[PDB]
Amino acid sequence: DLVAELLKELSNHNERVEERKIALYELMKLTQEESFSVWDEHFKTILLLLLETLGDKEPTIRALALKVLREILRHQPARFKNYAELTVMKTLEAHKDPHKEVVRSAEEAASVLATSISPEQCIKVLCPIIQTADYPINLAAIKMQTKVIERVSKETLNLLLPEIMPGLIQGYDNSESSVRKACVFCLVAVHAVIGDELKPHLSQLTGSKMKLLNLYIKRAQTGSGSKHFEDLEFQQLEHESRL
Ligand SMILES: [Cl-]
Repeated sequence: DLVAELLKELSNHNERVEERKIALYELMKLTQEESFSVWDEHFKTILLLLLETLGDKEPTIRALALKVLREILRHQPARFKNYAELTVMKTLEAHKDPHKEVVRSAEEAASVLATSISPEQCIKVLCPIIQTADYPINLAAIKMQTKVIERVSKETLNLLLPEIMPGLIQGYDNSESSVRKACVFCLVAVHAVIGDELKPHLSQLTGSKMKLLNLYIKRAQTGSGSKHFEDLEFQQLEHESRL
């Protein structure tokens, strides 16, 4: 009874904004209660309605829907086995929102998604996204790829390199420093797994880009403020690498 009521309320279009936020928070509540029988009967219906709600014109509804999505990912990760590409694609797409709150909520959902999704399957969908998507969806995809690369074996990673590498080499040439930095950090993660077997894949990198990558590899080996500091430091170090 309750679930049908919540779904009907959330099916309302362009009206009843506060009542729909209550319905989303009731879904969040059921998720925090576990409500295992609700998911046994209604997982598909709830997930698909939630993903539609990502397209709502109200930013506070989009952000809240992403918070609910994150909770369902945390509590019911196994059921996403059959919705992997859909959930990755919708979550990445939300990163291009004009409203910072929606982007932040998409980032938080993406962080959780990266730890549950089958890693090889995730890497495979991210590769063409990284090569084709607009900024900052490409950025989000590279950051997700880094997290899933951290979850595969050397043997698996070596098999996936021919698909992974072109996007990282391309992204290292992007005009956005955030994308270049994300690519450097992804390459550091790849190197952490396969070591100097990365070498032949890097032949297209210029001297300055190799120097900068080497600097960050050495840092990883030797050891809000920290993040912002790191982002600016990357720009200064990159500047120095090109002189
Ligand atoms: Cl399950």
